[PDB]
This record gives sequence, structure tokens and C-alpha cells, in this order.
Amino acid sequence: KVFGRCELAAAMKRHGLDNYRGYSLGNWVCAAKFESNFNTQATNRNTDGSTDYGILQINSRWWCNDGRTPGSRNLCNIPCSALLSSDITASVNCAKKIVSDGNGMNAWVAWRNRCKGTDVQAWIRGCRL
Repeated sequence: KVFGRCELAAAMKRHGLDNYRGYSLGNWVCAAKFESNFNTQATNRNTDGSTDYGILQINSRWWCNDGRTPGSRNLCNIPCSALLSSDITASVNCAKKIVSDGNGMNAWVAWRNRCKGTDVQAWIRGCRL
């Protein structure tokens, strides 16, 4: 499922991401845009073996189980395939555990590189929520 920008922003807000750990909505929307381009089905294979899943590109070595990444830790307790769902609850739920894991949003590389320090608010423009 490809979300629309403001449709994703609605959904994130519902789940509690607006200002969760101190990161306003627009930081989330921006992350999902550049990590996965709003596509739930997005998967990216890393040089180390592991794979990133879904709209928030959660990694298989430490958060979810794919059965194929050596040394995996599965801290969110869930199979990686449930993060490729068109409902985002499971990715949201694992993402609140990642953001509180001592690096803030810095865990997400495309957020770091495209969204940190920017005018993020800009990603809910035109949104009614």
C-alpha cells in the first residue's frame, strides 16, 4: 500500500507519534517519505546481511525476525513480514521502542541525512488533522 502524505500523517497522529520523545509529526512524515517513499512494502537489503522493512525501514538484525540474519536480537518481538502490512500499527509500535533506545531519531539514516535540522513542519502542510 502507497500512502498519500496527509493520509499517513493522520494515521501517525492517531498512533501517538506527534511530539513522541519530542519529535513533532513532521519529523515522522519526513522520515517515511525518504526511507520508503510511503510504500509499506518497501524492503532494502544491507552489505551486512540484514534487511530493512516497511515504511519506517526497521532492521532485521536487531528489531524484528526475518529468519535469515545472522546474530538477530528481535527486540520488537515480531516477525519482519508483519512490518510490510498496509496497516502501520506494528511498524509504529516498534518505532516507539527504537526512538527511545538512546539515539533519538538518529537511528533512521534517511531522517538524519534529509530531515534533521530542516523546517519539518513543512511535511504536514495542507493536512486537516
